[PDB]
Amino acid sequence: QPHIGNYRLLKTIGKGNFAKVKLARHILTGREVAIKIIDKTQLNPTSLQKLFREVRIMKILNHPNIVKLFEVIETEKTLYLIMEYASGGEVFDYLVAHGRMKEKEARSKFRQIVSAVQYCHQKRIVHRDLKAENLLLDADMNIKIADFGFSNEFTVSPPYAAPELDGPEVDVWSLGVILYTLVSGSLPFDGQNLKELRERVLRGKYRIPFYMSTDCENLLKRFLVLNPIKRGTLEQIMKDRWINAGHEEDELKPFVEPELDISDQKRIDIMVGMGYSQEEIQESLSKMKYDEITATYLLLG
Ligand SMILES: Brc1cnc(Nc2cccc(CN3CCOCC3)c2)nc1NCCc1cnc[nH]1
Repeated sequence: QPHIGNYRLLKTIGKGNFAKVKLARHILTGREVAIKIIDKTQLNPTSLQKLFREVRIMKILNHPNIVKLFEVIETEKTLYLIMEYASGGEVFDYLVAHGRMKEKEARSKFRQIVSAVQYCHQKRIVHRDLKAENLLLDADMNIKIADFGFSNEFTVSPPYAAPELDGPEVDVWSLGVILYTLVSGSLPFDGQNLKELRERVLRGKYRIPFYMSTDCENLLKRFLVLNPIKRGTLEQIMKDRWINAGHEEDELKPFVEPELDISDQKRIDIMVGMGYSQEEIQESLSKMKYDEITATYLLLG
Protein backbone atom coordinates (compact mmCIF):
# COMPACT_ATOMS: atom_id res chain seq x y z
CA GLN A 1 0.00 0.00 0.00
CA PRO A 2 2.22 2.88 -1.19
CA HIS A 3 1.57 6.17 0.54
CA ILE A 4 2.72 9.66 -0.24
CA GLY A 5 2.24 11.64 2.96
CA ASN A 6 -1.46 11.53 3.83
CA TYR A 7 -2.33 10.05 0.41
CA ARG A 8 -2.94 6.48 -0.78
CA LEU A 9 -1.60 5.98 -4.31
CA LEU A 10 -3.89 4.20 -6.79
CA LYS A 11 -2.52 4.30 -10.36
CA THR A 12 -0.46 6.29 -12.88
CA ILE A 13 -2.43 8.62 -15.18
CA GLY A 14 0.33 10.60 -16.93
CA LYS A 15 4.05 10.71 -17.59
CA GLY A 16 6.52 12.84 -19.50
CA ASN A 17 9.98 14.43 -19.31
CA PHE A 18 10.78 14.91 -15.59
CA ALA A 19 7.22 14.43 -14.26
CA LYS A 20 4.83 11.58 -13.48
CA VAL A 21 1.21 12.00 -12.40
CA LYS A 22 -0.60 9.49 -10.16
CA LEU A 23 -4.19 9.23 -9.05
CA ALA A 24 -4.44 9.02 -5.26
CA ARG A 25 -6.97 9.17 -2.43
CA HIS A 26 -6.53 11.51 0.50
CA ILE A 27 -6.61 9.32 3.57
CA LEU A 28 -8.10 12.01 5.82
CA THR A 29 -11.08 12.91 3.60
CA GLY A 30 -11.27 10.07 1.04
CA ARG A 31 -11.07 12.61 -1.82
CA GLU A 32 -9.38 11.76 -5.12
CA VAL A 33 -6.41 13.93 -6.08
CA ALA A 34 -3.71 13.93 -8.75
CA ILE A 35 -0.11 13.87 -7.50
CA LYS A 36 2.71 15.08 -9.72
CA ILE A 37 6.02 13.45 -8.71
CA ILE A 38 9.31 15.15 -9.67
CA ASP A 39 12.60 13.43 -8.79
CA LYS A 40 14.92 16.28 -7.77
CA THR A 41 17.96 14.08 -8.36
CA GLN A 42 16.98 14.39 -12.06
CA LEU A 43 17.73 18.16 -12.11
CA ASN A 44 20.58 20.68 -12.12
CA PRO A 45 20.64 23.52 -9.54
CA THR A 46 19.37 25.79 -12.34
CA SER A 47 16.45 23.45 -13.03
CA LEU A 48 15.67 23.20 -9.31
CA GLN A 49 15.66 26.99 -8.94
CA LYS A 50 13.34 27.01 -11.94
CA LEU A 51 11.00 24.43 -10.37
CA PHE A 52 10.70 26.47 -7.18
CA ARG A 53 9.86 29.69 -9.03
CA GLU A 54 7.16 27.85 -10.97
CA VAL A 55 5.69 26.20 -7.87
CA ARG A 56 5.39 29.72 -6.40
CA ILE A 57 3.39 30.82 -9.44
CA MET A 58 1.09 27.79 -9.16
CA LYS A 59 0.25 28.95 -5.62
CA ILE A 60 -1.08 32.31 -6.89
CA LEU A 61 -3.41 30.79 -9.51
CA ASN A 62 -6.87 30.34 -7.97
CA HIS A 63 -9.50 29.90 -10.76
CA PRO A 64 -12.39 27.39 -11.05
CA ASN A 65 -11.12 26.23 -14.47
CA ILE A 66 -7.41 25.96 -13.59
CA VAL A 67 -6.14 22.75 -11.90
CA LYS A 68 -5.71 23.85 -8.28
CA LEU A 69 -2.74 23.07 -6.03
CA PHE A 70 -3.72 21.51 -2.69
CA GLU A 71 -0.45 20.53 -1.01
CA VAL A 72 3.31 20.51 -1.47
CA ILE A 73 5.40 17.69 0.00
CA GLU A 74 9.15 17.93 -0.43
CA THR A 75 11.78 15.45 0.71
CA GLU A 76 15.51 15.62 0.06
CA LYS A 77 15.05 13.67 -3.19
CA THR A 78 11.48 14.30 -4.42
CA LEU A 79 8.95 17.05 -4.88
CA TYR A 80 5.28 16.01 -4.71
CA LEU A 81 2.58 18.41 -5.98
CA ILE A 82 -0.91 17.37 -4.85
CA MET A 83 -3.52 18.96 -7.08
CA GLU A 84 -7.08 18.72 -8.26
CA TYR A 85 -8.02 15.53 -10.13
CA ALA A 86 -10.18 15.92 -13.27
CA SER A 87 -12.01 12.60 -13.55
CA GLY A 88 -13.23 13.22 -17.10
CA GLY A 89 -9.78 13.17 -18.71
CA GLU A 90 -8.77 15.11 -21.81
CA VAL A 91 -11.23 17.25 -23.72
CA PHE A 92 -9.57 16.00 -26.90
CA ASP A 93 -10.33 12.35 -26.09
CA TYR A 94 -13.91 13.30 -25.24
CA LEU A 95 -14.25 14.95 -28.66
CA VAL A 96 -12.78 11.93 -30.42
CA ALA A 97 -15.21 9.65 -28.60
CA HIS A 98 -18.34 11.81 -28.95
CA GLY A 99 -17.76 14.21 -31.84
CA ARG A 100 -18.03 17.99 -31.87
CA MET A 101 -19.81 19.92 -29.19
CA LYS A 102 -22.83 21.82 -30.46
CA GLU A 103 -22.17 25.53 -30.33
CA LYS A 104 -24.08 25.95 -27.03
CA GLU A 105 -21.97 23.39 -25.19
CA ALA A 106 -18.86 24.64 -26.99
CA ARG A 107 -19.62 28.22 -25.96
CA SER A 108 -19.96 27.19 -22.30
CA LYS A 109 -16.59 25.38 -22.27
CA PHE A 110 -14.89 28.06 -24.34
CA ARG A 111 -16.07 30.78 -21.93
CA GLN A 112 -14.41 28.85 -19.08
CA ILE A 113 -11.19 28.50 -21.10
CA VAL A 114 -10.98 32.19 -22.13
CA SER A 115 -11.71 33.20 -18.53
CA ALA A 116 -8.88 31.01 -17.20
CA VAL A 117 -6.30 32.18 -19.72
CA GLN A 118 -7.21 35.87 -19.36
CA TYR A 119 -7.04 35.58 -15.58
CA CYS A 120 -3.48 34.23 -15.91
CA HIS A 121 -2.44 36.78 -18.53
CA GLN A 122 -3.70 39.47 -16.15
CA LYS A 123 -1.12 38.16 -13.66
CA ARG A 124 1.57 38.18 -16.41
CA ILE A 125 1.57 34.34 -16.70
CA VAL A 126 1.47 32.82 -20.19
CA HIS A 127 0.89 29.09 -20.62
CA ARG A 128 2.90 28.73 -23.88
CA ASP A 129 1.78 25.11 -24.40
CA LEU A 130 -2.00 24.87 -24.40
CA LYS A 131 -2.73 21.51 -26.03
CA ALA A 132 -4.69 18.26 -25.85
CA GLU A 133 -2.99 16.84 -22.74
CA ASN A 134 -3.68 19.79 -20.42
CA LEU A 135 -7.32 20.71 -21.28
CA LEU A 136 -9.18 18.35 -18.93
CA LEU A 137 -12.72 17.75 -17.76
CA ASP A 138 -13.98 17.16 -14.25
CA ALA A 139 -16.93 14.97 -13.24
CA ASP A 140 -19.39 17.78 -14.11
CA MET A 141 -17.77 18.43 -17.55
CA ASN A 142 -16.12 21.65 -16.36
CA ILE A 143 -12.81 22.57 -17.98
CA LYS A 144 -9.69 22.22 -15.85
CA ILE A 145 -6.50 23.47 -17.49
CA ALA A 146 -3.26 21.98 -16.20
CA ASP A 147 0.35 23.24 -16.15
CA PHE A 148 -0.09 27.02 -16.21
CA GLY A 149 3.20 28.60 -15.28
CA PHE A 150 5.24 25.41 -15.69
CA SER A 151 8.14 25.01 -18.10
CA ASN A 152 7.98 22.06 -20.49
CA GLU A 153 10.51 19.87 -18.64
CA PHE A 154 8.08 19.59 -15.66
CA THR A 155 4.98 18.53 -17.63
CA VAL A 156 3.60 15.24 -18.94
CA SER A 157 2.52 20.25 -29.41
CA PRO A 158 2.83 20.92 -33.14
CA PRO A 159 -0.94 21.02 -33.93
CA TYR A 160 -1.47 23.78 -31.30
CA ALA A 161 1.77 25.78 -31.53
CA ALA A 162 1.73 29.32 -32.95
CA PRO A 163 3.55 29.66 -36.31
CA GLU A 164 6.29 31.92 -34.83
CA LEU A 165 7.30 28.91 -32.70
CA ASP A 166 6.83 33.87 -24.92
CA GLY A 167 4.06 36.50 -24.75
CA PRO A 168 0.28 36.05 -24.52
CA GLU A 169 -0.09 36.13 -28.32
CA VAL A 170 1.23 32.56 -28.30
CA ASP A 171 -1.71 31.45 -26.13
CA VAL A 172 -4.19 33.35 -28.30
CA TRP A 173 -3.19 31.28 -31.35
CA SER A 174 -3.52 28.04 -29.36
CA LEU A 175 -6.95 29.16 -28.15
CA GLY A 176 -8.06 29.44 -31.76
CA VAL A 177 -6.91 25.88 -32.42
CA ILE A 178 -8.76 24.78 -29.28
CA LEU A 179 -11.93 26.57 -30.33
CA TYR A 180 -11.80 24.88 -33.72
CA THR A 181 -11.48 21.43 -32.07
CA LEU A 182 -14.44 22.09 -29.76
CA VAL A 183 -16.87 23.15 -32.52
CA SER A 184 -15.61 20.78 -35.25
CA GLY A 185 -14.29 17.74 -33.38
CA SER A 186 -11.12 17.93 -35.50
CA LEU A 187 -7.84 19.88 -35.65
CA PRO A 188 -7.67 22.87 -38.05
CA PHE A 189 -4.12 22.02 -39.29
CA ASP A 190 -2.89 18.47 -39.90
CA GLY A 191 -0.67 16.59 -42.31
CA GLN A 192 0.59 13.20 -43.36
CA ASN A 193 3.82 14.02 -41.42
CA LEU A 194 5.15 16.81 -39.22
CA LYS A 195 6.74 18.54 -42.22
CA GLU A 196 3.35 18.78 -43.92
CA LEU A 197 1.66 19.79 -40.67
CA ARG A 198 4.19 22.61 -40.20
CA GLU A 199 3.60 23.85 -43.76
CA ARG A 200 -0.18 23.98 -43.21
CA VAL A 201 0.21 25.97 -39.99
CA LEU A 202 2.47 28.51 -41.71
CA ARG A 203 -0.02 28.84 -44.57
CA GLY A 204 -2.75 29.53 -42.00
CA LYS A 205 -5.69 28.15 -44.03
CA TYR A 206 -8.30 25.94 -42.38
CA ARG A 207 -11.70 24.66 -43.53
CA ILE A 208 -15.05 26.11 -42.46
CA PRO A 209 -17.63 23.24 -42.56
CA PHE A 210 -21.28 23.69 -43.52
CA TYR A 211 -22.47 23.58 -39.89
CA MET A 212 -20.26 26.38 -38.51
CA SER A 213 -21.95 29.78 -38.20
CA THR A 214 -20.68 33.06 -39.57
CA ASP A 215 -20.31 34.29 -36.00
CA CYS A 216 -18.18 31.27 -35.11
CA GLU A 217 -16.04 31.71 -38.24
CA ASN A 218 -15.62 35.42 -37.40
CA LEU A 219 -14.49 34.57 -33.86
CA LEU A 220 -11.88 32.12 -35.17
CA LYS A 221 -10.39 34.92 -37.27
CA ARG A 222 -9.54 36.87 -34.10
CA PHE A 223 -7.25 34.03 -32.92
CA LEU A 224 -5.84 32.32 -36.00
CA VAL A 225 -3.84 35.24 -37.43
CA LEU A 226 -0.32 34.62 -38.75
CA ASN A 227 0.94 38.02 -37.55
CA PRO A 228 0.95 37.90 -33.71
CA ILE A 229 0.41 41.67 -33.39
CA LYS A 230 -2.86 41.43 -35.35
CA ARG A 231 -4.23 38.74 -33.06
CA GLY A 232 -7.04 39.92 -30.80
CA THR A 233 -6.43 40.45 -27.11
CA LEU A 234 -8.33 38.23 -24.65
CA GLU A 235 -9.91 41.24 -22.97
CA GLN A 236 -11.04 42.20 -26.49
CA ILE A 237 -12.17 38.69 -27.51
CA MET A 238 -14.29 38.63 -24.32
CA LYS A 239 -16.78 41.06 -25.97
CA ASP A 240 -17.16 38.96 -29.14
CA ARG A 241 -20.69 38.31 -30.39
CA TRP A 242 -20.41 34.50 -30.56
CA ILE A 243 -18.83 34.36 -27.07
CA ASN A 244 -21.79 36.17 -25.47
CA ALA A 245 -24.71 34.82 -27.49
CA GLY A 246 -27.36 33.88 -24.95
CA HIS A 247 -25.41 35.82 -22.30
CA GLU A 248 -26.85 39.21 -23.16
CA GLU A 249 -27.08 40.21 -19.48
CA ASP A 250 -23.93 38.25 -18.62
CA GLU A 251 -20.99 39.48 -20.73
CA LEU A 252 -17.79 37.52 -20.23
CA LYS A 253 -15.57 39.70 -18.02
CA PRO A 254 -12.15 39.26 -16.35
CA PHE A 255 -12.44 36.81 -13.45
CA VAL A 256 -12.03 38.07 -9.88
CA GLU A 257 -10.90 35.62 -7.21
CA PRO A 258 -13.30 35.17 -4.27
CA GLU A 259 -12.14 36.04 -0.79
CA LEU A 260 -10.94 32.79 0.79
CA ASP A 261 -12.97 31.77 3.82
CA ILE A 262 -10.40 30.30 6.20
CA SER A 263 -12.81 30.57 9.16
CA ASP A 264 -15.25 27.67 8.61
CA GLN A 265 -15.62 26.36 12.16
CA LYS A 266 -17.20 23.06 11.08
CA ARG A 267 -14.12 22.16 9.03
CA ILE A 268 -11.77 23.45 11.72
CA ASP A 269 -13.61 21.31 14.31
CA ILE A 270 -13.28 18.27 12.04
CA MET A 271 -9.54 18.84 11.73
CA VAL A 272 -9.16 19.13 15.52
CA GLY A 273 -10.90 15.74 15.58
CA MET A 274 -8.25 14.44 13.18
CA GLY A 275 -5.55 15.30 15.76
CA TYR A 276 -4.39 18.76 14.64
CA SER A 277 -4.14 21.45 17.26
CA GLN A 278 -6.17 24.67 17.00
CA GLU A 279 -2.92 26.65 16.83
CA GLU A 280 -1.32 24.78 13.94
CA ILE A 281 -4.69 24.95 12.15
CA GLN A 282 -4.88 28.71 12.60
CA GLU A 283 -1.28 29.26 11.51
CA SER A 284 -1.48 27.02 8.42
CA LEU A 285 -4.72 28.62 7.19
CA SER A 286 -3.74 32.24 7.87
CA LYS A 287 -0.32 31.78 6.22
CA MET A 288 -1.98 29.76 3.39
CA LYS A 289 0.87 27.23 3.61
CA TYR A 290 -0.26 24.55 1.09
CA ASP A 291 0.48 21.95 3.77
CA GLU A 292 -1.35 18.90 5.14
CA ILE A 293 -3.81 21.15 7.00
CA THR A 294 -4.71 23.62 4.24
CA ALA A 295 -5.18 20.68 1.82
CA THR A 296 -7.56 18.96 4.26
CA TYR A 297 -9.50 22.21 4.81
CA LEU A 298 -9.98 22.62 1.05
CA LEU A 299 -10.74 18.95 0.50
CA LEU A 300 -13.30 19.11 3.34
CA GLY A 301 -15.22 21.77 1.38
BR1 LIG B 1 -2.91 17.19 -12.87
C1 LIG B 1 -4.26 16.06 -13.57
C2 LIG B 1 -5.53 16.10 -13.05
N1 LIG B 1 -6.52 15.35 -13.56
C3 LIG B 1 -6.17 14.55 -14.58
N2 LIG B 1 -7.10 13.62 -14.94
C4 LIG B 1 -7.12 12.63 -15.95
C5 LIG B 1 -6.16 12.53 -16.95
C6 LIG B 1 -6.24 11.52 -17.90
C7 LIG B 1 -7.28 10.60 -17.84
C8 LIG B 1 -8.25 10.69 -16.86
C9 LIG B 1 -9.35 9.65 -16.74
N3 LIG B 1 -8.88 8.27 -16.91
C10 LIG B 1 -9.98 7.28 -16.84
C11 LIG B 1 -10.32 6.93 -15.42
O1 LIG B 1 -9.18 6.46 -14.71
C12 LIG B 1 -8.25 7.54 -14.64
C13 LIG B 1 -7.76 7.92 -16.01
C14 LIG B 1 -8.18 11.72 -15.93
N4 LIG B 1 -4.96 14.45 -15.15
C15 LIG B 1 -3.98 15.22 -14.65
N5 LIG B 1 -2.75 15.17 -15.20
C16 LIG B 1 -2.45 14.27 -16.31
C17 LIG B 1 -2.72 14.91 -17.65
C18 LIG B 1 -2.89 13.89 -18.75
C19 LIG B 1 -3.19 14.05 -20.06
N6 LIG B 1 -3.23 12.82 -20.69
C20 LIG B 1 -2.95 11.93 -19.75
N7 LIG B 1 -2.73 12.54 -18.56
